[PDB]
Amino acid sequence: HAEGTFTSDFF
Repeated sequence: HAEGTFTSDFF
């Protein structure tokens, strides 16, 4: 979602 979720998951 909005690329923000992916960032959170990756970290």
